[PDB]
Amino acid sequence: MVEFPEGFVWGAATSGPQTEGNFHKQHQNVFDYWFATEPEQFDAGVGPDTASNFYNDYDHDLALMAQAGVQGLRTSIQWTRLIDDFETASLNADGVAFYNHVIDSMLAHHITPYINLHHFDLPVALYDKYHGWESKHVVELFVKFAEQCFKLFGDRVDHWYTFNEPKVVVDGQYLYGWHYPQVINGPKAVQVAYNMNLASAKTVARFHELCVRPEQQIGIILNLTPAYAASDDPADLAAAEFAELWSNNLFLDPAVLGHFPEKLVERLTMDGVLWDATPTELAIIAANPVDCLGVNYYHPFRVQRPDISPKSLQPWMPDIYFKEYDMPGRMMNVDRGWEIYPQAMTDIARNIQKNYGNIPWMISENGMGVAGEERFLDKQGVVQDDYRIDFMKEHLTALAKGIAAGSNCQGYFVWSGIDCWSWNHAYHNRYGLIRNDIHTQTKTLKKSAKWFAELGERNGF
Amino acid sequence: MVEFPEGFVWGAATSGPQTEGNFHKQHQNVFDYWFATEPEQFDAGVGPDTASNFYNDYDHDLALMAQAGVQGLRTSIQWTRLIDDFETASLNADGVAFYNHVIDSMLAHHITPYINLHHFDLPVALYDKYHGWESKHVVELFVKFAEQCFKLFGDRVDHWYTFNEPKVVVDGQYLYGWHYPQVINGPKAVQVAYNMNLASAKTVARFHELCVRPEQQIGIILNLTPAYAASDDPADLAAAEFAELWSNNLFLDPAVLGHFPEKLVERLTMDGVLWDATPTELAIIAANPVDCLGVNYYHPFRVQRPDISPKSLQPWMPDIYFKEYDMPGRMMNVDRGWEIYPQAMTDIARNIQKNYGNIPWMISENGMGVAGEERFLDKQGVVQDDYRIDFMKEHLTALAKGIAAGSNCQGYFVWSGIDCWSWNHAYHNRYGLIRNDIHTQTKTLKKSAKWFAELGERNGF
Repeated sequence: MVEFPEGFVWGAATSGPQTEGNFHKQHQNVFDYWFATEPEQFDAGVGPDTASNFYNDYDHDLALMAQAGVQGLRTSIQWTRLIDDFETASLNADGVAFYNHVIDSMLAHHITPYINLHHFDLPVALYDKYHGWESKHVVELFVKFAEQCFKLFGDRVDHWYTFNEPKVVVDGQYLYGWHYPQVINGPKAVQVAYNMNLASAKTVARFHELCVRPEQQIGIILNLTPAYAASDDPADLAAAEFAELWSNNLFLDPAVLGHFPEKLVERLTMDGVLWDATPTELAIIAANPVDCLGVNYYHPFRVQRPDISPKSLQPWMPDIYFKEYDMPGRMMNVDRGWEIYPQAMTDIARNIQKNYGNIPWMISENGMGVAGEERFLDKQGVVQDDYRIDFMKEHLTALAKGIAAGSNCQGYFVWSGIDCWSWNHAYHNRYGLIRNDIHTQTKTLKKSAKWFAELGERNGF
Repeated sequence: MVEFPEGFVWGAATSGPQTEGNFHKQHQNVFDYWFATEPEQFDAGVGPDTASNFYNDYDHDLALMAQAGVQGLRTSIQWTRLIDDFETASLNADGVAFYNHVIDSMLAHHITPYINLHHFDLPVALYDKYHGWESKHVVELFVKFAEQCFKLFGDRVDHWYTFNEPKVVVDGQYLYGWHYPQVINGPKAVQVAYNMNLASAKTVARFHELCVRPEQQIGIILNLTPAYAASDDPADLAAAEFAELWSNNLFLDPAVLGHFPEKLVERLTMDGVLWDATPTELAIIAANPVDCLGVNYYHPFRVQRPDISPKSLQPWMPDIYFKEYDMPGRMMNVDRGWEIYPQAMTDIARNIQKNYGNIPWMISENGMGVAGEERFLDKQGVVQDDYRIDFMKEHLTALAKGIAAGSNCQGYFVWSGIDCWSWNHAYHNRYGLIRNDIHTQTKTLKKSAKWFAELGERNGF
């Protein structure tokens, strides 16, 4: 009744830092150091030190995912686990063997590997010495690590991503306190946004110098939630105009089009907060767009005019141009605080089709978190997460309309395969097709797991 | 008519245990303990205790070798002579002065030193306390002894080798009974082959930190005799392949390529006998391959299908995959029991050139042993060893063919310069350019010594 293109990929998504645990990891990333120093900042005091025990139990974990119908799995390689000395990108022998072990086990369980290079997990030592992503030297070090990933694992990994949602690194580390180091500074964030766009682009270049076969593609994962205007009031339309440029075009355009959006750069220049770029850097950015796009979507985003004029003297922030709006009558995931709006899936698909060349793209994240799922265990200990199935049906229906209108979407990756550790929220909200009892690290398919396996065999529902 | 590159090194090869005698040596190596304890295992009851008296006679001995055209002399430093306390690698003063004397005296007689670190001479104490090369602790203590050699003697030694033929130690000590302790255990022999390769690479690493000059080079001496198939029957072809991997690639590949042959480790894994390795160790082996390769060759090896299935119930041995074969019509060194086949010289050169990056290499051993050279003394007491001149001619002619085809061969070292003590065979067979009457320790050049001096002058023959 809803069916999908032949060859469509049914996947699941996570990341290294949210699954592995820190067993025998050489370097701390900012979240590791944050938890070691301020454990009260994490839900129920659970941090990343064990997470979902993937370091020790990867083989049986992937077998569970294979059962739940994961045809492709996307996760991340931790910089802080792979590299011995960051300056040289010398290899940690034990970390190299681990990722070999999980990739080979992925193939052995007939799971296609999708490898992201960075998922919010900057080595804290690089923040201490260079202030992290504010440093173009740190940009270069990232490329030397990416290069090592390609040479070690390129031989059996076809699908790569430079970054998961660099905007969340910019907002998290430099705007809103979400990530350690918790710096609050607009100008710095603007430079970090630039620097990560540049790092992503030099990585693609390096990747294209090292990639052999034509099946080898590299992309970027962005959240493409539209910024819907609260109303037709011109001030509200101007707020959406800027929120769209800042939250989506700031990364979409350089990655796909090769350039930053000109109206944004004009805005940042007038405000005196534009990044330091060089023409050589902008040229690399123009000449190495991504091969494909990963799109994350969970909940829509709406914007009205700001309470006060952006000319008011206040520290510069992108927020001086737009304020979040709560639509009366909205549909709500009440416990999570998120509006439900599958139509954005269709809007996103149209935007890519109309304005971004209909570049090959996938939904690389889509899912629904619920707290206390033990309340829905059946007799045999299987979570009855019909709500999670309803959520996928609604969004997959919206997706299919976008595809039917001609959008070049080639897969759908659920967040998440197994319940995983969600930064400071930890395991408050569960998203997986598979439950993790984190006290014993015992994992069990949910009802959605079976429905998703069946979805892949029918290629529809 | 047969001509050699400009700069070709014409040398001779021995070892410390085969020449020095045990005068004032602090520790027993395994052969020392074996003879003191079962002299009846030794030809004519002759052990290592006097050998060719090189401890006492080194200066005149080297005068004689210079007369024979020895341009470079390869020999070894004995672990059991140099080191006081093995755990510390503290120094025995007499031993330190002894090797300083011989190195200074090589230089004074215009003989280039080529110092090997290990020639079958494990300290018996280290076998009793740790079971020798089975112990990774013994591996580290060897690195300490190597370190001492490099600091004490590296100011006037440019050319070093880690080991002479680890395979003979594996075979002798752990598979076939040739060396005390005469263990006969397949799986231990596998662990020992690994451990010794690991000791070599850790030594190369330690050497490249303590080497200054650019002409200081460290290599390893292997026997690269090809494993010729008895026939083109697929079973015989299969026996030769494993024979090749086991006898040659087991050491040639980690030493030069930085890794063990995939098909061999696949076989050892399947058979349940693979060594215990760590990722960190494997990385040390991958990062520290040799600068040079010393190549020993004496006589060919031919191989046929084993008589019974390798799946038969029997203790694991490499030999379950191959049986030696005698070819009808072979050219024989009848008394010694060895086939003569100089074409193998060309075959080794081709293999190094084609599959091992044409790494700098030398024939580090080639020669012919003959018993009862008294029968061939001329009226002035000079061995008329024309058979040894012929043997060298045939093998140099084949070597020249390998060089002309483009193989990076840089020297030819005769085994031996002076008749030396050949383990359990003691002095039964003589290899020298120079005779030793071992009763009086009186040395006398043979005819082949004169030929060898002309050879070095013409740079050919």
